[PDB]
Amino acid sequence: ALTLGFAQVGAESGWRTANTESIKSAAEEAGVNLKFADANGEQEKQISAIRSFIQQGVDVIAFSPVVRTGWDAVLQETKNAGIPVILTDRAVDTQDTDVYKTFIGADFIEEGRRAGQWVADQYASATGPVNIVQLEGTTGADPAIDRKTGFAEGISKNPNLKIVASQTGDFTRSGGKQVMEAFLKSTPQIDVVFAQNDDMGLGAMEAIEAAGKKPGTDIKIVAVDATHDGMQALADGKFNYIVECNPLLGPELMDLAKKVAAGEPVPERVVTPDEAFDQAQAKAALPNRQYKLAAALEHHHHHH
Amino acid sequence: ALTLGFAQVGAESGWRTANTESIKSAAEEAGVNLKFADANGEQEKQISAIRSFIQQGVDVIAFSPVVRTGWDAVLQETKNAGIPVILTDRAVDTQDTDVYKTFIGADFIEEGRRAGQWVADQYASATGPVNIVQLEGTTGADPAIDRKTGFAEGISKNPNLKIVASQTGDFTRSGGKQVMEAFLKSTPQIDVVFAQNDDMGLGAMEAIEAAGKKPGTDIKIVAVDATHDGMQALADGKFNYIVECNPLLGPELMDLAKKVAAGEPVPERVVTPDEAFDQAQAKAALPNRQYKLAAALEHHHHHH
Amino acid sequence: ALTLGFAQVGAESGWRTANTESIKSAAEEAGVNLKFADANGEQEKQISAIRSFIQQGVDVIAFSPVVRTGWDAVLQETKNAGIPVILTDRAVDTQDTDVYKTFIGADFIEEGRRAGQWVADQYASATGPVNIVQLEGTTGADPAIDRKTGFAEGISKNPNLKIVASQTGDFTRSGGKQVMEAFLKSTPQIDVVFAQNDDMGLGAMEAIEAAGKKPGTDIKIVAVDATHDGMQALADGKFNYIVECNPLLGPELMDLAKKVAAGEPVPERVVTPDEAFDQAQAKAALPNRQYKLAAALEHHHHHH
Amino acid sequence: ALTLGFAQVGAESGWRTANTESIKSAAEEAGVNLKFADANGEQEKQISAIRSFIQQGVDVIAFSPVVRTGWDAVLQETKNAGIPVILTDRAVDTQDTDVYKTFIGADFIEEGRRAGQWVADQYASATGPVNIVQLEGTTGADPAIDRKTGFAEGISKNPNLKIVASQTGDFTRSGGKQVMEAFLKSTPQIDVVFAQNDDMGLGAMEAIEAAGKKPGTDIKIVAVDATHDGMQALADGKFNYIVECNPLLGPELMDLAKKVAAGEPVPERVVTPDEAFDQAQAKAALPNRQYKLAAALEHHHHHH
Ligand SMILES: C[C@@H](O)[C@@H]1O[C@@H](O)[C@H](O)[C@H]1O
Ligand SMILES: C[C@@H](O)[C@@H]1O[C@@H](O)[C@H](O)[C@H]1O
Ligand SMILES: C[C@@H](O)[C@@H]1O[C@@H](O)[C@H](O)[C@H]1O
Ligand SMILES: C[C@@H](O)[C@@H]1O[C@@H](O)[C@H](O)[C@H]1O
Ligand SMILES: [Zn+2]
Ligand SMILES: [Zn+2]
Ligand SMILES: [Zn+2]
Ligand SMILES: [Zn+2]
Ligand SMILES: [Zn+2]
Ligand SMILES: [Zn+2]
Ligand SMILES: [Zn+2]
Ligand SMILES: [Zn+2]
Ligand SMILES: [Zn+2]
Ligand SMILES: [Zn+2]
Ligand SMILES: [Zn+2]
Ligand SMILES: [Zn+2]
Ligand SMILES: [Zn+2]
Ligand SMILES: [Zn+2]
Ligand SMILES: [Zn+2]
Ligand SMILES: [Zn+2]
Ligand SMILES: [Zn+2]
Ligand SMILES: [Zn+2]
Ligand SMILES: [Zn+2]
Ligand SMILES: [Zn+2]
Ligand SMILES: [Zn+2]
Ligand SMILES: [Zn+2]
Ligand SMILES: [Zn+2]
Ligand SMILES: [Zn+2]
Ligand SMILES: [Zn+2]
Ligand SMILES: [Zn+2]
Repeated sequence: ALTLGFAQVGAESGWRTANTESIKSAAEEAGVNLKFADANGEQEKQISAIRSFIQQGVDVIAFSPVVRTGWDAVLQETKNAGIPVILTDRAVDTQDTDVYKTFIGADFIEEGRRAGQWVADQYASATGPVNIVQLEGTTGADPAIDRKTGFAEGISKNPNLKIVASQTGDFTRSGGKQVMEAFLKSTPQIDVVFAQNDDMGLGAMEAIEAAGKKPGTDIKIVAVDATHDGMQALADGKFNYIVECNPLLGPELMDLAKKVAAGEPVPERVVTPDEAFDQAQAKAALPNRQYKLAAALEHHHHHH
Repeated sequence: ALTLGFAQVGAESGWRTANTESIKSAAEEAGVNLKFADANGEQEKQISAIRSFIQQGVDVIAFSPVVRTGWDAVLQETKNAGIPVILTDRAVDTQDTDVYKTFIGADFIEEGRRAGQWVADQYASATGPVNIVQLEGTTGADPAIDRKTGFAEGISKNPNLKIVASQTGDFTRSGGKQVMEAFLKSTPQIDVVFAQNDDMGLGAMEAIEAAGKKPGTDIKIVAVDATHDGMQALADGKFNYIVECNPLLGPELMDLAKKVAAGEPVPERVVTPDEAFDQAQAKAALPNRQYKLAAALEHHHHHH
Repeated sequence: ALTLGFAQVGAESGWRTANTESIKSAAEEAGVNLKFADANGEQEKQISAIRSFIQQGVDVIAFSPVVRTGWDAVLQETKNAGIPVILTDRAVDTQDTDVYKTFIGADFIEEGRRAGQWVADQYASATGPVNIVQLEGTTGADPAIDRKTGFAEGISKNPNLKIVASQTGDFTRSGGKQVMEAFLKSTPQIDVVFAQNDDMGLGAMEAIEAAGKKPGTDIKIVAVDATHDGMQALADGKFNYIVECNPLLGPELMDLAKKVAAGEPVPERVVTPDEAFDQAQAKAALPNRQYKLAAALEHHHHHH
Repeated sequence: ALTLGFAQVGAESGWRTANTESIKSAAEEAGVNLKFADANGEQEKQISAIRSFIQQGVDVIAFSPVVRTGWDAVLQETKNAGIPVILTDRAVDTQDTDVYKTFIGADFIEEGRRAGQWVADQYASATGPVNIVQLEGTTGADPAIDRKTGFAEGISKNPNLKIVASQTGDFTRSGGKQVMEAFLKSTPQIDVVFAQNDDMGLGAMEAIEAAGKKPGTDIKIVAVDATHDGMQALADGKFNYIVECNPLLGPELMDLAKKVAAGEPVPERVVTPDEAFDQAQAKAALPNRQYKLAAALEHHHHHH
């Protein structure tokens, strides 16, 4: 039977631990002998997992690139070993191809854009300036850059909206906590927080709590992911809006791995769907969430 | 309160009546004064419904064009009355600009492509020629033309697969029945039927039964829509593969109608998701179909 | 000075070589460093030409897509290199946004419609059925699909006219010849031939001659392009009707290449005019054809 | 043989006398018994010509509406007499239809837009304000309103450009002369003149001459039509840019009249092509102009 090697980022994230369960249990039903790597968020241990996959004679290799740059070498290596690659979740910035067989992930630019468009459509009648603080993702990672851009454009057509402060927090609760108290520190007027992942939004929520006033009413928070704790916080009113990012790639990852090993053809991009929730919708969405997320993913779409 | 005019094609198929239901009840519960016209499959009756919408001063107008061609005059008229137009499900082939504000529908080409690729993945080891028959949609309608193209491309890279017979059946059961009895006569070896809507496949299914062969095993059937009866046939083993086309535009149609009336900006295309089913998956998808469909639609995506 | 890359389809037809000439000499006289690739009718060779354009750092890239499908990856790549793209003559069916800056071509649907309506206006008093045979273009290319649709609609309101046989001939003389000898065998009564490019009509003309019937009077021919030899055949009475498709994009292609490179804004579609000819008009149009064609193109129109 | 009644505006214009020759001589070759009316630019004498056409038993009636409003009565009258109507050159603003069989004219909005886009692309680096004066067409006529709008949008994206003064001049030389000396009078800084027809541009040219400084260098003129004297003035350098409007409808008017009488079907809109000239291009365009214009019109396009 099939043997798949997967080189995962780390466990910075509730999304990432969800995603890791999806890959582990997905391999476990698909009948796939999975060999699984956690690079603790650092690129070179991921590349070493890759080389040890080539070095084991894996039939397929798949990973999610921590950040975009610096994979040419190891991708040409699997290139030459005869190892198909399947990209998951995050993109790589490479300039020679047939280095991999497909890329399955969300469209982060549009996640940012619909967060930005929510912000813009709330403050559509703000008489004066309305002040945005951005908790940014691990500098260099596909999602941080794309959500960066997309949210920028989403707020781009209401001139009252501008981002007063925005700096990186490594997609973490403690990161969001930390940068959120730095911005509590310097910025004196903060209306909305945009958290590139809702773990950082939860940390920032604690920082606002600690300063003594109320996430969800005084400072509004908008975040990306739709994690369990994200959604419970949104339902409780301490977030305002959350845009879904669907971590349950496991199963279509296994389908794709089988098709790429067997030499069946597979589409060049697979995009996972998203929706967004306000408070009420989140409180409706929680029941039987993992089932609903799996149906959501079965509704992915291809780019040909 | 808002008053919206909708000029529906007709009731040729279970998909169309599903969609008509979703629009009537969506207007009913978003609070919208709906004025609804049923053109009985005739373009000239749709156009005259539209003209009478203009003559009533409806605040938003929306329709689904029977065929791509011949709307120039009436769309310039709605432009010149100042009535925002929203397109639903089917495209128009127009030579004027900003004559409608957005278009919410499925990606018909990709539905055809995913059916054609199912045929290709089944007959990947076909010893000799494999004979496909195509039941085509209302000649002139967006979905028929696109589904033809996509299915053509999906089988396009397995030379054993060839479409020997292909003719229109007007998206109706009786049409598919009739064209299928003609195909049983003319073509002496029939391996697969590709039914552009699964209503025509149900007609063809009856024709196969009557002729003394067994649908789903002697002649395989692949179809588009995933209507109620489509899915029942698929679960009973009498179809082989169905690609979903999601009729429940009602609610997002109302969202868009409100914001274009209010002059809010809305994305220029809204694409409704799709999934495909084999027999087993068909039996699982049936249980809370209307709820699941509505969730699929809440996972749509924009083109901006 | 400016350097432009153009990836042409191939040389399947007199129209295509006409167009290739117009591009080479237009670049030569607008002062443009042209790098020109001939893909011999194969998509994968066009894509690789494009990738090598990126690898050369060309300032603008332009091509004409063999078929609508399968450019997602390479167009996102040109996007990500920052190379403006200009589409010429044939459309792409893409699921991404602003991946090209403008599209300059003819209106293929209307060419098909004007041929179909000529057939309809000729056989308006046909006593009984009138039998049409269609020679179809490269399955998958914009012009073939559109011309099919338009011709379908043009005959669509005279029930005597019916297309009994329709099959692809790859826009080549030998293709039309071959498919026409097949049509002479299978269909026993043939009144009209609709040749999606008049190269396939010249092939069919030879097939009619060889079979012992007289093109232009026994079997009538209607075709699209108005190539040199098309028009000669039309004037000799061996064709009956030709619709023009104007190959001389060279010069306006250079205009657009310069302004998109300079970052000037340019309209999103540029449509090249068409006219149709009977025998007499064919004999008049021949004399200063290249000059007249160039004037027709200077009368193009924009969609903004 | 056929009898056609045509109700022409008047003779305010070099374009209109050209157009009138086109209709008279076009009828004379097509074999059409034309009965021709000149309303001296005033609506009620045109409507009286119409009634006398109905009152004569004409087989077809065609006109060009001086201005958009006030034709409902007489169009319902020919409506009920059984007289097909063909619109030429100018549109009517009516709200009940099948009152006429087609409308053949130029797209005035785009004529204005490409004049505005020429202006905008010259003053692309103007360090400070650049000041536009508009000579407007007969208030109420399709072309005046549309060119109004189109030119507005063409200048719309260079903020240095604004129209300091713009008022009506009845599409006349004396009108342009008159309004041009009124604006010589009030506006103290005038860089460019936009003349909605180049007869008014010629009058304004004389007014500038008379004040003692130089059309074409100090005040630039841009006009619409491409009349004989317009083009000679542009070639002489006293205009800067002229956008073609093609008056030679005669022949396609006769084709359409025959098809509408015989009950053949005709497309619902016919759009006549345009190009624009700078000095050099005008000096190239003049030789054999009437022939070139006729070829231009044979390149019209339909809206279906
Ligand atoms: C979408 C993924 O790339 C992101 O990675 C995780 O660390 C974050 O929680 C997710 O948003
Ligand atoms: C996609 C829709 O336009 C189609 O219309 C109905 O007639 C068919 O069942 C659907 O597939
Ligand atoms: C319109 C063009 O794409 C077509 O390409 C050539 O192969 C044919 O002759 C033309 O009609
Ligand atoms: C286009 C026509 O409507 C206009 O009428 C004439 O008076 C002007 O010279 C033309 O521009
Ligand atoms: Zn949990
Ligand atoms: Zn979801
Ligand atoms: Zn696909
Ligand atoms: Zn898929
Ligand atoms: Zn109901
Ligand atoms: Zn139009
Ligand atoms: Zn057009
Ligand atoms: Zn047009
Ligand atoms: Zn479409
Ligand atoms: Zn049912
Ligand atoms: Zn579904
Ligand atoms: Zn969006
Ligand atoms: Zn939406
Ligand atoms: Zn040459
Ligand atoms: Zn894409
Ligand atoms: Zn899409
Ligand atoms: Zn997409
Ligand atoms: Zn097209
Ligand atoms: Zn030649
Ligand atoms: Zn021509
Ligand atoms: Zn333009
Ligand atoms: Zn142009
Ligand atoms: Zn003259
Ligand atoms: Zn011209
Ligand atoms: Zn036409
Ligand atoms: Zn015409």
